[PDB]
Amino acid sequence: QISVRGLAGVENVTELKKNFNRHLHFTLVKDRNVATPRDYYFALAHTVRDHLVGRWIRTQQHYYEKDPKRIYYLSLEFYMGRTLQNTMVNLALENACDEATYQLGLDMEELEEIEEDAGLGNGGLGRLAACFLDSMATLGLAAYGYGIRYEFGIFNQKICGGWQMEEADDWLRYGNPWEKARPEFTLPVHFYGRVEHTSQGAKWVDTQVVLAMPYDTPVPGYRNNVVNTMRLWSAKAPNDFNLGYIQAVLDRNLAENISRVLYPNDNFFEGKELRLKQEYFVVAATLQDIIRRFKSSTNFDAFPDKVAIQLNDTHPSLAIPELMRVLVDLERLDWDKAWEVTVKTCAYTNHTVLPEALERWPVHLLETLLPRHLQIIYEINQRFLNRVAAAFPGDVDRLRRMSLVEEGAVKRINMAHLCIAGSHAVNGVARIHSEILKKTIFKDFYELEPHKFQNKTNGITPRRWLVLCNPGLAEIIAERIGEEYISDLDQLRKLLSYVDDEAFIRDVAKVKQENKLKFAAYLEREYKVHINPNSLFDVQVKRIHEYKRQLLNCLHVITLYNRIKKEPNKFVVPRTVMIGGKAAPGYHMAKMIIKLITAIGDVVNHDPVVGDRLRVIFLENYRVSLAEKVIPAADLSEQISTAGTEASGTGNMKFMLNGALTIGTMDGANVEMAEEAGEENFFIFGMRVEDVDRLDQRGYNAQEYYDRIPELRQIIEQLSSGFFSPKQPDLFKDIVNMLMHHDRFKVFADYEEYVKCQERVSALYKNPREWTRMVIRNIATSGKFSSDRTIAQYAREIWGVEPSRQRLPA
Amino acid sequence: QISVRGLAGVENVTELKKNFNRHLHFTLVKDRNVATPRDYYFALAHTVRDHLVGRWIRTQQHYYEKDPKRIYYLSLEFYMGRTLQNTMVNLALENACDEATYQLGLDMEELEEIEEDAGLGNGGLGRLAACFLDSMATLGLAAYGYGIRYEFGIFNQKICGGWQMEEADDWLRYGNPWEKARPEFTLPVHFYGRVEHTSQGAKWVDTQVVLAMPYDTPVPGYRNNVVNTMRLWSAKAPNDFNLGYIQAVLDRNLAENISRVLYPNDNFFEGKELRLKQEYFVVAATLQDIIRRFKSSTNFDAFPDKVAIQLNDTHPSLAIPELMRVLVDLERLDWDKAWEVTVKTCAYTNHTVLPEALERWPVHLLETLLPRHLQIIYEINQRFLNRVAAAFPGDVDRLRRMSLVEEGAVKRINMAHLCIAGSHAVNGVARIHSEILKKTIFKDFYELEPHKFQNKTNGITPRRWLVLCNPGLAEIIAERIGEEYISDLDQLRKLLSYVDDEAFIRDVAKVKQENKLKFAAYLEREYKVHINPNSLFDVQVKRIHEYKRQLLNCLHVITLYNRIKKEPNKFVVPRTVMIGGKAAPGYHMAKMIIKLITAIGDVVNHDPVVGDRLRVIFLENYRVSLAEKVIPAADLSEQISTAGTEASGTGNMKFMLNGALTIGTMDGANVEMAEEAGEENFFIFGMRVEDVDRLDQRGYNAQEYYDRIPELRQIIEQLSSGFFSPKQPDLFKDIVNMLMHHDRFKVFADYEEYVKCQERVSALYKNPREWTRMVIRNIATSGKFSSDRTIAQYAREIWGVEPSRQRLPA
Ligand SMILES: OC[C@H]1O[C@@H](NC(=S)N/N=C/c2cccc(Br)c2)[C@H](O)[C@@H](O)[C@@H]1O
Ligand SMILES: OC[C@H]1O[C@@H](NC(=S)N/N=C/c2cccc(Br)c2)[C@H](O)[C@@H](O)[C@@H]1O
Ligand SMILES: OC[C@H]1O[C@@H](NC(=S)N/N=C/c2cccc(Br)c2)[C@H](O)[C@@H](O)[C@@H]1O
Ligand SMILES: OC[C@H]1O[C@@H](NC(=S)N/N=C/c2cccc(Br)c2)[C@H](O)[C@@H](O)[C@@H]1O
Repeated sequence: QISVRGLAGVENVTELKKNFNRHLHFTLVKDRNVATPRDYYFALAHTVRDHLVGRWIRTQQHYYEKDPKRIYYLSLEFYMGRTLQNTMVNLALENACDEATYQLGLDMEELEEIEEDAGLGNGGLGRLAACFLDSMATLGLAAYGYGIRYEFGIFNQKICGGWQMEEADDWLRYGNPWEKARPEFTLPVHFYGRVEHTSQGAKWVDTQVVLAMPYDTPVPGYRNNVVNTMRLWSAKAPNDFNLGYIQAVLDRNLAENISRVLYPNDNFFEGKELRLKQEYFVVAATLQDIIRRFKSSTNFDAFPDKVAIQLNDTHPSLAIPELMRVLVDLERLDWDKAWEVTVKTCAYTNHTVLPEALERWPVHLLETLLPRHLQIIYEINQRFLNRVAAAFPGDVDRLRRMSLVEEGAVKRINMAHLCIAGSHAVNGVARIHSEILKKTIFKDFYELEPHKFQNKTNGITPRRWLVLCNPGLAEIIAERIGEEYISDLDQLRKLLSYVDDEAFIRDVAKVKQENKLKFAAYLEREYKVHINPNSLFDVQVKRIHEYKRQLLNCLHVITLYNRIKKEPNKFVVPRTVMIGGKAAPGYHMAKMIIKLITAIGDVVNHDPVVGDRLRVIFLENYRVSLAEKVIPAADLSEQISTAGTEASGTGNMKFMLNGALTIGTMDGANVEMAEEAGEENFFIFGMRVEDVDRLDQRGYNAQEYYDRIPELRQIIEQLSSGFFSPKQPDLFKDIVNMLMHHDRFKVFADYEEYVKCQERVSALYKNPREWTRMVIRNIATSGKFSSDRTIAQYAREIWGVEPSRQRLPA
Repeated sequence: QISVRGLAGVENVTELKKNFNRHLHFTLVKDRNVATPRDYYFALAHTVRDHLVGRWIRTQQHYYEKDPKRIYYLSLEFYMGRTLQNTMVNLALENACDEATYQLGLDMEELEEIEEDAGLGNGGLGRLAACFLDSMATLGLAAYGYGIRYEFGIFNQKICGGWQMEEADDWLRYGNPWEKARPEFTLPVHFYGRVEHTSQGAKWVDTQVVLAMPYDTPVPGYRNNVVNTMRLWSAKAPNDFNLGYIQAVLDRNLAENISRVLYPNDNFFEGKELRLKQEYFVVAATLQDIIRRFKSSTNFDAFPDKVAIQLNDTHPSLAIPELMRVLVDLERLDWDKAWEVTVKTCAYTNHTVLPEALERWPVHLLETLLPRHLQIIYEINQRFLNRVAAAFPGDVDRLRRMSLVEEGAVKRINMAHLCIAGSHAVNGVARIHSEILKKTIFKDFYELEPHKFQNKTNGITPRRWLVLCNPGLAEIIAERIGEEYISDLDQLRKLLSYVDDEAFIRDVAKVKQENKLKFAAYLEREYKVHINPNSLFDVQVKRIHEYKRQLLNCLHVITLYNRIKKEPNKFVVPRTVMIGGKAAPGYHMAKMIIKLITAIGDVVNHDPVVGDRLRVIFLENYRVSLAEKVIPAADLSEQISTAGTEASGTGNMKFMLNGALTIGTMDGANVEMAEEAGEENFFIFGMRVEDVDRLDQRGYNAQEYYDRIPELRQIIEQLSSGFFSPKQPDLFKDIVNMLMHHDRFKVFADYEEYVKCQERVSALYKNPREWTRMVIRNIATSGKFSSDRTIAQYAREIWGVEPSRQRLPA
């Protein structure tokens, strides 16, 4: 059908058809009379993955032969989504499989909807890891993703009576064709026990053993025949475990609970023992695998030349004392040499500045669970603090501020301080975020070691986030500038010379309209909801948090509603306002916000006077597969975090690439996006970081805004009186209370300027040609935000390796 | 190499080789440089199972077309063992695969040793189910085995310091190639709740739901292209289960524990709730599957013409009230019609007379777990007791004796009484066992309904138990009489005309010697134990129980030892005495017996005066795969249960078929074996059932034997004084106490006659030619004990179906 999806040759289609039927028969044990769509999906999945094996075996063979420096990306989250379409794309098989399935009498898109998301992450941090793996393979890097194979990923969100309900994400129910169990590489991990001191150093004894069983998943590069590995560990009890008899067998569950479920808290910290076990489990198993592979290349001086370990936030921070443990206790290196090796091997990426999101483990937990690691941490702290003392003599408060050990009610280890001490590089994820680290939360560490601190602005993969999810847009671009931009996104700049091209303008606008039509149909079919596809699609999708200010969006929505009821026969640009995202199960306020959104929809969507001019939809169960649908259909991207709170954002980049305009604050990567497109092509509003600081010194008084803005006053009184909750009049008292008295994120302070800026959006949308030309200027400048650029920067400035766009032989 | 293993054609070997390499590459993701023997086994397993698919799909297709009466064999145990070699045999692929693997540079026998036993049973009852499935497929019956997919089967037995240790049998660790998950046929099973009465009958409400997920395993007939199904249910939690959040996900384990582990008690009863849940789980899921299949053929009158349900002991006895429940409550049939349907559908096989092995469930358990089923049981009891009252007016004690409800300390349901009431046929498993049922434990029921009571003498499959495990013997037989006996074992009679054939005698004796050489080498290699292959192989293998009298064997061993120390320079026929079997984890006495055996070995095997004339070996971890090795190597089969206690035995039949002679009592199937071979060709000793009865009336006094047999006295005093336990002098006080004062099984009463009869064994073994001629007379008469005969009798006399040896098209 379309060019970018590859060739549909005669021998290929024929071969795919026969292998499809082979798998349906031999692998699935079905015939065409009993098979359901699910069987058909599986036959296809097996037919496609067969094409990976040769490339996978020789890629791994190649790294053994050439022995390059290895990159290990350690994360507790890999938010992969679906794998079938992504594999076809990177292997140039999409059109061939479309044809083969068509000829078999099947619709391939229908089959793709059957695959479950691999939802092994929460949000931005997890999806970043997924985009990164794709870019690392596309760039020919010898990279491995290491993590945990959670039996249950992020929960499926059901909305019941306007309230979020959680249900288990049993994603392995039907089996996962995209994994290969490797029980032969099972490794032991130790917990509890005690430390014995002898003539020849410390020994960790009387431990409980849990087994780590690896599952390998292939990561194909873009049309370069490179297939990298993501290795996920699963927890297994050893066979003498607890070994009245029945109970001993049943208690095996305890050990295997380590890998059972993903913790659904993002940007918040909970000191639970099970979570600490997960963190150590992944670190301990991964490091033995690393060392094993290194020895199969005595001399650990060369270790940092052959190994890089990237820590995705502080979650795998135990890698630092664990590497020390192995080097000191098991390999018998002296402390100083072990430490030199550790520091040069490790690097740390920070993903937030929110205080409550920082990991500070109680000392008594580490004491019981990991007694040797606590000892090593104390020793690291001592030697680090002596360095501080020597650089800043007499500065006693600096010493307590920089200590890895935090004194107080309970003693805690600050895992972020550990990471900075034990890494040769520390980076933030957007320029403003990286500067904030140097100036505020890690100021003391920056003064001690300025050379460690870097920026690596986030990116998204243009394969999943353009080619895969928006084929129409990828095709009209390809027609004009060719296909090379897919793995070199800077080439999109060449589209600037098409901003006055009338055919292109018409094509860009047509692609959007078709995406909107397709999505409006999806909503009617799978969710029985009616929307006007002519309206402006105003979308905010991301995890529910107070700092992301879904509430500010709510206030705007209520303003438009109130203005309509005021002047019903006045003209307004119609909108479909879509908000989606999951709330963390214990986050009460976030759950109330979801309830508010649905409650506004109940009033707005059934007011006859409004008509189809305003619609408020809550998008249930937001996740990667839903993002791939809603993002290409959006006109307006809401990126309205309070300045200084969103480290980067990546959602923002997805919308930019897919032809939506952005309303947002000067926060995280928004700053760099506006800088790339030109501020005139962006809807910037609200306080900058400096304005926020000024307001804090002075003291934020919400009352002041309530007193001076009558439209804001009206909204508050409607919330309070029960306008949006007639049966439960005081349902939203908590939200009003928080807004009026306890608002950390200054919702009222940006209200006026936000509503105003939203009027300017409406104004531009009235002029289709001028809307579309600004869109073209956004897409054309989105090249910087490809994760290929990000990864090339990591490679050169942190890991010390050269990316390569060269093909491996097929 | 040998004829019975099929043809090794040029196109077959070539095709097998290429499919092997395809699987190693595409399925296992390996090349020949990284593959281990385990990978090679898996490539082979996949290559072989590919040959089943076509036959499996068309067999099942055929039953849908022709719609024959369906047989459902319900068991909580299926002791399958290994599957690779059995599949090759039934598909005539053995020689072809041997050649293909040889040419690939691999030894197939080495690869076969890699497969784990499917140990989903305890002993005789579980192995009977496995032999039965094989015979049902070989005989063209539309039969299904239904059971539970235990995650952990029977434990692996380790011997430590002479003591049994148990470890988890993690048989699914590397994955099972012989199963196909069928998550699309998942069914709900209900527990707990309460009964509501309405205008339109009772309703079972407020239940907890557990999901049952089926796994299908293929059961290939012998060279007839028939492939039947064994469907095993796995327990899964529903997705809203318990749905703080983390714990709700972790508590899913509770539901899934239902299918976690096989209960390791045989011939003993433990009233544990988890065991009751297993029994209902398999029954409830199986019956919905049965009814579903029946409706896909309103009119339940035809139900018994299209369905037979065989209950393997009382473990799936809940099928009776469950069928009633569905018919009465859900389909709205009247009680009397529902009951008529139930009775004509069900049949019950009894496997023991030991009182402590009978299932008697406390009423309060059924009350809480299955409230509706208790109600139905009471109603069944009432209507049954009215029938008894009417047939035997005024006989009030008969009424309490026959009641399904047992009064006392706790009220119990006698599940055996339930089975007899709700089945059209009740059968024992050997002629003497079936007579004992009619005369003693079920006498009252036999008087009420004599027509229900039948015999079905047990059998063993000659495929696994001759062709597979003893190819050498199968070949020398085939040379003389052809191959047709494999599926018609009565043909072995033709061997009688070869009893004076000098070539045959030499061949029979040679096969045995090679089996003994092979096994003696196995012991040295895998267990570092040295034995003389020239000695008589005296073997007792079976689960450890007091009724099986491993202790009597022990006493004989000690007698031989003491006689040697008495007259060291006298000649005695050398023996290797091998005893093996697992003890139930909570059975203290059985564990002491194992300890005794090893303790005798410690003394005997290191006495220089004994030399290699006497050796006592405990065979660790006895199981199906070990049986396939030790049985063809045995000269003497020990079948020495106290008369009236072993319902049938099947081990006995295995030894008969493979060229060992039998020392045993007139118990279970021994009676019929001796009858077939002629009593002169059997070593019969000891009390018959009648003698046991006489002794009980009189009162068994062990002291009397101790007083009058000096050799017995010596043994007891050695046990007591600490001769066999120097460091722990009183270690065996319990055993001596039990023998002297509390022996239910009258070990002393058979001692004299046993020792005497053992002298006669030694005498015959001194004459190789005459030993071998008697052996030939045993093998030649073992035809009756094929499970093909047993199953044909079930088919005609219970199920009402005709067996067929006709081939399905290939
Ligand atoms: O879903 C069924 C099962 O599939 C198995 N895969 C097996 S046998 N071969 N894969 C081969 C293969 C080939 C290419 C790519 C990948 Br990616 C895997 C996995 O080991 C199981 O964990 C899984 O449950
Ligand atoms: O860099 C990628 C993205 O990372 C996100 N960080 C996230 S999801 N941290 N989660 C932290 C977290 C997760 C689980 C538990 C705990 Br305790 C903290 C940032 O908020 C985005 O601005 C950024 O674009
Ligand atoms: O061991 C790996 C996995 O294999 C799978 N088998 C699959 S995908 N095809 N089988 C096809 C097939 C064909 C012929 C016979 C049989 Br018998 C199965 C099972 O569903 C899993 O439970 C198991 O863990
Ligand atoms: O018919 C086959 C064989 O069956 C055996 N019965 C067995 S294993 N019953 N197990 C009963 C049992 C099992 C588990 C729990 C409980 Br509570 C009882 C007989 O003992 C043999 O004589 C006979 O040859």
